[PDB]
Amino acid sequence: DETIAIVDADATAETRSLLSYLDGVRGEGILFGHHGTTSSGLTTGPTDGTTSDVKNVTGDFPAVFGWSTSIIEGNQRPGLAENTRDENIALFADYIRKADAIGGVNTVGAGVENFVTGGSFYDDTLRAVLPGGSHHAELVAYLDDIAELADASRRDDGTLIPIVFRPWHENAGSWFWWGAAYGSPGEYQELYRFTVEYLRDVKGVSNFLYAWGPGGGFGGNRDVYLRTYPGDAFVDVLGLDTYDSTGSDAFLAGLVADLRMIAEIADEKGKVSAFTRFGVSGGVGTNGSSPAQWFTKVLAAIKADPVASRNAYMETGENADAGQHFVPVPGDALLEDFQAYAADPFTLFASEVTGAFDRTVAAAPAQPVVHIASPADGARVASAPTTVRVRVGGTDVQSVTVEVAQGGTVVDTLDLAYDGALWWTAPWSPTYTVTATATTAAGTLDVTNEVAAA
Repeated sequence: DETIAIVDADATAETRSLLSYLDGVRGEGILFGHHGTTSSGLTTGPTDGTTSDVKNVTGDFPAVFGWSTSIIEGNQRPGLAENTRDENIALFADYIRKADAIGGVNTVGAGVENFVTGGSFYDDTLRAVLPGGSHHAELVAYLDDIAELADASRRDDGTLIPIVFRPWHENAGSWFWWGAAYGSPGEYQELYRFTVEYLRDVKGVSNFLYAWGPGGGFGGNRDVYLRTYPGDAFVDVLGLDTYDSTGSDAFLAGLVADLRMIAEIADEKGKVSAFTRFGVSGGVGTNGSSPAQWFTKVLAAIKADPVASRNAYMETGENADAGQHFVPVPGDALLEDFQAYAADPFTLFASEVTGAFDRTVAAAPAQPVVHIASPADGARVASAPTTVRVRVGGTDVQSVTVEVAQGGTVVDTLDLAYDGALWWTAPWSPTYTVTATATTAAGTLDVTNEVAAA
């Protein structure tokens, strides 16, 4: 008789099971993950989603199979540039099915590449993809494709395969902070929240768990770590991304402090924490480094701490080529150490994953939430009128009013109108604090955004 807080209160049985399993493993063993593990290999030859350098070097597949949404764009195998998005999606789904059949857990991340030059969201492109933005439609279409992938990731018997989905994280560099998100955390929060709401509430995705990791190297400082946190109603798995090539005592101490911190925050929230990304900076190949016994040193530091060890998985990077790869292969100096890392009883691989999906676990009722999607907290409004959008979720809503104040004086009062799909809205012609008050079946909910007018 188990009940858990899960972002999608309507998630499938297997999905709720997975979230329970990931919490339960914390401190008992840590699942080893590898990105594109059956799609890019140095020892596999041509890939088909059934073989892996990890299997060849350790004797087992990883417990976690990582993938990028980049595959849909055909910018990452098994995605092909020459393909229709629909067939890149079918391939993606096929490899996810194969991983599930192997016994692994799937994670899918959406990086922030599209938010730069060559990217399709390219316009301060964070502002651009939010509701009302010049590129909002691109975002929505990108999400539609993700919803398509979600629905296609089904076992032969039709069962949806649960996926740990990590929307909008930075792929550079060694600490992986998304500069735009730190620069405007309110806008990051609205982007993440919309992403969750569009997929869950608008598209009906029911096989996602939602991951968020803001980077790494926080010195265990919680307020820095939480700067871009989307909120308890929006995140299932709390992450941490840290690459290092020194193997130093100092680095290890810093890593342990952060791992303790995320486990502590997870525990307090009744959530799951995971070491979402780890690896040798620059990889362990030609263009990388071979810090001595780096894998077993990292693992021993984690194991030695009863709180830092409370982390569900740790995923390392893609094995692209000799110059850039993150799992050692024959010829690499770190091969033996990685094998030892893999043989350690604390690290879990595919054949050690059991009871992940067949648990009986009910969802706690969704928590009522109110947030102002536009203008986002800390944003700057450009034109008048601008549209105020408020999302009230998880309860029935009778009305929403907005009070606009400046200094401490109310300057405007707005009665919002439900748009029939997602938001309560009203025009606003500025101008500094924007407070939404929703009258609902769960009581009166409010939230305040602080914004600037041009």
